[PDB]
Amino acid sequence: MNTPKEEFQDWPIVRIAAHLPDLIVYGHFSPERPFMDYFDGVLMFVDISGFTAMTEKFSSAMYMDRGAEQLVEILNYHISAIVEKVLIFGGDILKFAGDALLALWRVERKQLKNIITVVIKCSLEIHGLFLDIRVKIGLAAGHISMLVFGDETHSHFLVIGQAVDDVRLAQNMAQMNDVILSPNCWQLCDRSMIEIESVPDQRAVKVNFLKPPPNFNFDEFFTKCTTFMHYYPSGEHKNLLRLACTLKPDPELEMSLQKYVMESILKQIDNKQLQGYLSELRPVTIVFVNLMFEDQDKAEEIGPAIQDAYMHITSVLKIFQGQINKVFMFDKGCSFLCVFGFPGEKVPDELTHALECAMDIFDFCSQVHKIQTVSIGVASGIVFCGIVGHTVRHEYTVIGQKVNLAARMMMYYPGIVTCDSVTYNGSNLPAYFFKELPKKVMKGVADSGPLYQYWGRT
Amino acid sequence: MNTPKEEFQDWPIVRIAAHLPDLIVYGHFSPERPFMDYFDGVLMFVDISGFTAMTEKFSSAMYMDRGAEQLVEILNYHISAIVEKVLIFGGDILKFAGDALLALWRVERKQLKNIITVVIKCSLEIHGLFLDIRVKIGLAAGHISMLVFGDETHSHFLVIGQAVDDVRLAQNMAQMNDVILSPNCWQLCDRSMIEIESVPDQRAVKVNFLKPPPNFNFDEFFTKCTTFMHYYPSGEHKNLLRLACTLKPDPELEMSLQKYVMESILKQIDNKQLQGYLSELRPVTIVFVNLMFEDQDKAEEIGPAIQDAYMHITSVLKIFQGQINKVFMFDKGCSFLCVFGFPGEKVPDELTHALECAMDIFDFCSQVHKIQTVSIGVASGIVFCGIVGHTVRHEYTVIGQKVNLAARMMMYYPGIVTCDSVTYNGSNLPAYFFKELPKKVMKGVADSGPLYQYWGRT
Amino acid sequence: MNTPKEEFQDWPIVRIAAHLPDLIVYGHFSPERPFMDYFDGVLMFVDISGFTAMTEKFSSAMYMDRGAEQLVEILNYHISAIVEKVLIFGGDILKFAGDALLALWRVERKQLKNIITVVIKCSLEIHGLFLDIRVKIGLAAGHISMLVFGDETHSHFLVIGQAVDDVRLAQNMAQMNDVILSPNCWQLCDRSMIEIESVPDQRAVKVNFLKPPPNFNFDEFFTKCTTFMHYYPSGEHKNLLRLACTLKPDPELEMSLQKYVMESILKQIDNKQLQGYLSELRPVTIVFVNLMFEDQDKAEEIGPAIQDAYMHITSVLKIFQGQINKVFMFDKGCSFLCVFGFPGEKVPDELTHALECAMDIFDFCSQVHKIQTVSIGVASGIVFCGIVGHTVRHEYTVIGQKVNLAARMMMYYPGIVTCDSVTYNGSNLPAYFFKELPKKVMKGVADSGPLYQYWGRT
Ligand SMILES: [Ca+2]
Ligand SMILES: [Ca+2]
Ligand SMILES: [Ca+2]
Ligand SMILES: [Cl-]
Ligand SMILES: [Cl-]
Ligand SMILES: [Cl-]
Repeated sequence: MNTPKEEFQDWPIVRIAAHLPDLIVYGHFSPERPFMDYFDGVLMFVDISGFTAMTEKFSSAMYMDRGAEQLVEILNYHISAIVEKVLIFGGDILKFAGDALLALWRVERKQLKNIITVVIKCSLEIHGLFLDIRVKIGLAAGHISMLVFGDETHSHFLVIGQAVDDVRLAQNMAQMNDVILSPNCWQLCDRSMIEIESVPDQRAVKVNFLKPPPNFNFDEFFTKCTTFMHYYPSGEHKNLLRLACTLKPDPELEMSLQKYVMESILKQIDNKQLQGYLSELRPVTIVFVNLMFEDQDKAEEIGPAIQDAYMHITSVLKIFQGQINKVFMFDKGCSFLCVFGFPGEKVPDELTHALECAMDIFDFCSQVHKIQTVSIGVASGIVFCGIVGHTVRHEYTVIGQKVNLAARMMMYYPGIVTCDSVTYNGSNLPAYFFKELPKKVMKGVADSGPLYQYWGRT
Repeated sequence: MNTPKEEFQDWPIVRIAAHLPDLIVYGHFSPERPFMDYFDGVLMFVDISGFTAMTEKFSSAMYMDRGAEQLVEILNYHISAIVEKVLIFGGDILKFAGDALLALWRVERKQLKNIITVVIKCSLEIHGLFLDIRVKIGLAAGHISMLVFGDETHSHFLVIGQAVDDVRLAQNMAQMNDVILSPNCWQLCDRSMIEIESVPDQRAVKVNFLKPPPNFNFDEFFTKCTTFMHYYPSGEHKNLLRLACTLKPDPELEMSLQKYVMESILKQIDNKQLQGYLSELRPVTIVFVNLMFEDQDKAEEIGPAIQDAYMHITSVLKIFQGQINKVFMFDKGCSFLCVFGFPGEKVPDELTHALECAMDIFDFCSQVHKIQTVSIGVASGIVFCGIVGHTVRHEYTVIGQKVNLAARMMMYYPGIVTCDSVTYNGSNLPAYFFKELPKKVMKGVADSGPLYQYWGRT
Repeated sequence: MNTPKEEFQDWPIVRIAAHLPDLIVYGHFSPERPFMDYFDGVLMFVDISGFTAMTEKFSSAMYMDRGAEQLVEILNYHISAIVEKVLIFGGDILKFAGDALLALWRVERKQLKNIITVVIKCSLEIHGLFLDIRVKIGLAAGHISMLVFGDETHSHFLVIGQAVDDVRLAQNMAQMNDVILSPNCWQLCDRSMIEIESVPDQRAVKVNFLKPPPNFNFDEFFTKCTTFMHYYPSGEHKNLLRLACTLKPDPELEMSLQKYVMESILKQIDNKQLQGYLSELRPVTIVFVNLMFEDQDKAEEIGPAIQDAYMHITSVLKIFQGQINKVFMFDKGCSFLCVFGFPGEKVPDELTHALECAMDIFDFCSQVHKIQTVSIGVASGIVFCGIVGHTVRHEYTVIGQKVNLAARMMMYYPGIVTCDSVTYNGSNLPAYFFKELPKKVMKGVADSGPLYQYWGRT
């Protein structure tokens, strides 16, 4: 009696789960919104510098209109290698944002010290792998909260707390090629093994190298650590990068998971649209919304408010034809990266709509109870839109100088709605709806032409 | 000199052969129509209860318009596992009809007893594998005839005879989870090994278990049995589920095989249409045609008549824009499951056309010589249309409460054309073309609203 | 720590490189045009007789409109097997033209004798593999030049010299199933091992068999030969047919390589169009342009002129909506196989345009300096268009009786523009723009109806 080859089945649930971390795939929590969970772990925030520049170069004529295709190919080739290291070292990739990603090692408190060693080693091997591109890595460790928010058909999650703020601070300090530990990470780690240098004006520290003691064997140490890793592929599945590759059809589970994924990606998963379609360099408008709270580390304070804001944001975006691409803690608060002009959401009046949408969101969110300040940055231009990451773990994202510009506007001009000149000039709105603003020198930004506040009708 | 990896070639002929049993793939018989062949074998008829209900639930809002996708995924996940067992145990899947399939073990007469043991074991392992779904299995054994019928561009086959009637009777008696043997099967089997209980008012019997004798080893027994299995994958191809996976391009053979497959499936095979396209939950009209004969077991009596009827059915369907989905022996006769509204055959007046087509077919077939009675049931609603089965053996089929309703109408209201209320109400035809009928309690049917006879113009 | 399966990545650069020989993929030469390189090698020219006939038969009704699909499947099944032998024996397939291909073994001069043995053995194994189809093979050896020509967005290459003329002469003499050596090949080969018969009126010779000496072992001999093969897959990659299967994303390299591939193929590579789309049997017009030079073996004489002609040809084709399918040395000169009506280049007035384009090209090229004679043959009909070869090495090409007719017209009627009757009759041009020509008996051609010179306006 034969025992024939059992071919890999790439069921739709498996393709869906590629777009999500184990934190959600195997999370099985309440459908109530908001939902909050608390745990500890080590976070790794990995940034590839230079793709933003590259994006602008891939619109040039030398790319012969295959710029999007070339950009995603060279990006994924690099990012995939990083994704594999994170996964082999036992991490869960939580989210991709442009050419960066955030990974988590969730463990019990007693195991943070040893897991920190594992992550540092991971980081050094990644810093290893890496012709104009640098890798910067920030690490943090401690208490983490998760929030899930959304409505009956859409779900989103985010992580919150001091470790989340710390990992992003650590990463902003990294010079090209550094691995930086948060103060708390340094404080919890196995200092007898990890050799650091101080960072000026900073309690965070830079990793120089591992200094293992005499009888230390990393493979044996790693194996002990896998005891604590719930989803590490093992035994018969030790040849797989993710346990999620073995997920089996389950309509309840798939209904729950699909709510995290955008409709155009589900179309592609369901072989109702060609893959090529989602890799594009297209003119869009970014609307980058920031909500600042009294205490951005206290999930049960901020969770209700994010949900409240999300309910209004989503209904307004539906009307003005925009979409939430990503949400994360960023700029002392919760940020929504929204996009006008994604697959199948073209219009004329896109610019006007992005501006009217932004004002509406600003007025509403300004009044929701624990929101201290709202800031919104609007910028328009050619940006890369596509699926970034590894075959087994990837997400739809946007990369482009205008994406960064909108984020920087929202941070340097708090408490108002701002726009760039392309949006100002392009919009059908009268000039006295706007105010020309003082030019601020902005981190990471060369020369935006004039910037404007969208004052609205008075 | 290298000996490089020889990658699997999924030639078009191989993809075609996935839609057909070895009985046709390796049959090499005359292109003359009708063509009849005679042999012996054991038949297995496997039914998954509950998908029909599920279908109705997958149109609900909780499925967020991915109902078709979810339904086919969960169906195929289960059915594929059954298909693999049948194939590993040496059977040929002849046909899929909704969430059921029919499998054949064709052997010489002297080998029926031993092969019956093999099939029972197969059945018990399948009953094994199987959250609202039961598996019912009927087995029969004996003489079988095959008919091939069609025209210069389309071919169809069916099996006929007492064993075919018996396997369907056996399966209608199975309580959830039973394996039932036909009287003749019980009479030919190795009774010293097979422990049964009687079935009330019935000569068919229920399998309780296998009671192997002392030195009996199933693997060695199975291996002896493979001597008689012409196409069992072996040697270098023992890792494959079907020998058909090795078929090589042959234009003569492919011309012959493609005639069994519908044009929209050939389009997909030829990568001229996205796969997603054929899995749908769409409103259609089922026209379920039954031809009753004096003796439905005598192929050479009935074969000419089925061909005659097919020639007219197909020309009328072409005019009224319908398609034959499936043909089989069912309801004391030969049944054609026809569909109005399949990929690319949308229209308005679909309902009217289905009714005029049904009348035309009724008048013509009523006059063909050995056809004793014609019955036709017409029902309209949302039904699942798609490819069901395993990667290596699958077919296009329809599942839905309206499919069952049309079959039951055709059986409970013989000798006339009947329709449901959706069709009555929806049609552009005057009310006095119809007659409102007495409500009959029907096996498997809750509450069809009113039913009607399509009387026609008088 | 796991070491998980590293799945084959079929990056776009890899898919591009399938369409090109190692001579270009790993060539890294100047982007200047024309560019010329010089080396030595052995050439193999392999022709499958009979597909041209088959093409005409695959338009018949028995193919039920899947003629293109069937033709490409049966063609590729045969051609793929030849491609694998060439590759396993260490050759580089340079180009496909219809049902023929040209392969190169590039080596240093001292190694030609031994490599000739390898190629003969290859040829005999191929003649081995080969229901109406014969394989004819011609071999040549010696000095070879390569020319690359084109503009900022398109590139083409060709090989030139006596060995290139010889391999095509050798192949025209081969009777069904022969392997023929050029005079120079015979002169350089290891005559103590290769047993030949003379060919009447010819210095070229026919291979009867290999006569190895006593201690000769072909595997050991082949292994010694692999020392000289730069790109032979080895070690960890010994299971691959081409080293190109391992190419890694590199935007510079991909920009350079894509210029050789037509836009509709890049569309398919980029998953922006279904694969089925490019296999077609469609009515087109072939415009077969031949440039004759004083000395067609002297690349530095002829290279500038081919570039000059290409610059004008391409701009005129752009205007009249044609495309260069292929360029090669053929008919005592450089030939351009151009096509009117390829994917997405339909029009009415196609025939007129092909004729006005041909005249324009004739007038211009007639005046470029070292071009002695221009001849152009125009023929219209149903031809097969599609990707021919092996998964790892394949190209877009055209096969059809009208392709051959246009080539034969251009050779038998030199120095003028000629057209067939379909084109004459179909064109919107007045009859006195043409002259009816004397019927010539033409090699490989049954009965073209009348042929015409396109005289133009006087
Ligand atoms: Ca970045
Ligand atoms: Ca059923
Ligand atoms: Ca040829
Ligand atoms: Cl997050
Ligand atoms: Cl049947
Ligand atoms: Cl060439």
